[PDB]
Amino acid sequence: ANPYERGPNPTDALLEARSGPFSVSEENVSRLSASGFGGGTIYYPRENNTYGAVAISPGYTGTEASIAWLGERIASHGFVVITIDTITTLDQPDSRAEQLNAALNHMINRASSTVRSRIDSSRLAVMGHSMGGGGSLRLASQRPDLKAAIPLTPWHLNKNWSSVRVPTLIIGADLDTIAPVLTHARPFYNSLPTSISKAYLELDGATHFAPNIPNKIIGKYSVAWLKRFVDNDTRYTQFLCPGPRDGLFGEVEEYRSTCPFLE
Repeated sequence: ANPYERGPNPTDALLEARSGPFSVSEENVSRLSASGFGGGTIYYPRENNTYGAVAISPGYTGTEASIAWLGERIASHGFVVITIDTITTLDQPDSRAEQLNAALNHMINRASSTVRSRIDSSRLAVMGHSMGGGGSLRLASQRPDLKAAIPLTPWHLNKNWSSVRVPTLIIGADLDTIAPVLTHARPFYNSLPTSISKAYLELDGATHFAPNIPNKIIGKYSVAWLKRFVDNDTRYTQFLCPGPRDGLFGEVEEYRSTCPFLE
């Protein structure tokens, strides 16, 4: 038995629903209380248990409102999730990496006892939009103990992520003009090692802002990746391997992976 399995055996409907099977509560993190980031919102399952924890960063000029839906959706599948504001809206990716790390340490050490009692501090993940996604790659390269990273339409001047040893799903947007996939997402994916669990999902008919509103594909595969790697939950491998169908008449523009993933 894997002790980290939470919730029912998954279906496409379970992952495409607007909410997961867990009811969620929220805790505000004031900018005054936040050490090393700008505050945020913690979403957590009401059901008392331990869960993996996830920190999510917005991008340049972005606020926590740009990523709130995804914190709430992921928490509803059995995770403790913090959506942050950064110290300033103009912070660069490597500053965002430090703020992600600070947000993980906040959830583990400084949130309410209601939140801290629901966290398995050994099972952590990071995500982010745009510069936030660049920050996710940077922190993942520094912290091989993270269980997953999910950069969403990532932006970073560093193209070489050969040092990353964390299971990483990069989601790109085909029509992205801010972080074009030819110069950001695809080079990032191609530089990740062939020896890690990794995937690249390029959305069809998507701008750079696709992650900022509820999106069935982003929510399905984000949750499947977190389940597979944060919870070691091999019930979710079915969604990732061989993964969504791509090209002409597909669900996505492109999907690449290193399937099969080691257990």
